[PDB]
Amino acid sequence: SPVMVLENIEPEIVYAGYDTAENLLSTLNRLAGKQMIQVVKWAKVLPGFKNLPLEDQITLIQYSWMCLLSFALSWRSYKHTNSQFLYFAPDLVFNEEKMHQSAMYELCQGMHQISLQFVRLQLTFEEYTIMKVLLLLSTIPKDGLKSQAAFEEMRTNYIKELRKMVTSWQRFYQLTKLLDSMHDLVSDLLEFCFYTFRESHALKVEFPAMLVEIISDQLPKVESGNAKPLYFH
Ligand SMILES: CC(=O)[C@H]1CC[C@H]2[C@@H]3CCC4=CC(=O)CC[C@]4(C)[C@H]3CC[C@]12C
Repeated sequence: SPVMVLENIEPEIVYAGYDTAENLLSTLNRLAGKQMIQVVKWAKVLPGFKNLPLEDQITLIQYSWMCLLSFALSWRSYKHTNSQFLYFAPDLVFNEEKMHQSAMYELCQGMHQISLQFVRLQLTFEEYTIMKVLLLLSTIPKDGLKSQAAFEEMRTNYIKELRKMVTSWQRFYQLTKLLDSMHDLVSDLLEFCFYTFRESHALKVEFPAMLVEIISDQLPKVESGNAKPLYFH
């Protein structure tokens, strides 16, 4: 039973341990590193995904960590603030002022825009959950994965699970359209993230060992079009 397993393994609260732009960004990076810990424990108990060679699991996670965390940022903003603010952590909610101080003001707007989508679609917890798994399987290597045959079977099943959900019948295509749009939002998130990373030493913006670990060997798997985003439309 996919749905029941998905809600149970869903990670829980996590403090960021909370003011210039550099300190604000350093904080979110540390919070990111702490959230990626919950993402790793969550994925390892994920149906299907946990049976693919460990190499595919790690790769998929590195291609999609930004998706998963920002998408969650939305669920959280949706649930705790009716999408009115950015709920990164309990001790750190963002409003236009904050979004401004992080030197991240447009990027914030885009995420807040996803949240707004949630309240408008009246997104469901059951939908959210399956959708977060699909985001995990939203980007693959340009020429395919090791166990590609297995990958597609699993991905098709979760797509089927989302279908079982919505069955008005159009809501399906609405949620999968929303999923494709996430790609656009995350591609901008990463470009800015890749830049701050490259200048971290000069900008005084702290990045956790984990994020450094991921972003580092992610760039090579992306550059020269070595990555392939999967869309529904
Ligand atoms: C400083 C920086 O480049 C920013 C740009 C987009 C930002 C990320 C946006 C998505 C996100 C949501 C969270 O709830 C935790 C922190 C993260 C993972 C953010 C950490 C800081 C990033 C990587």
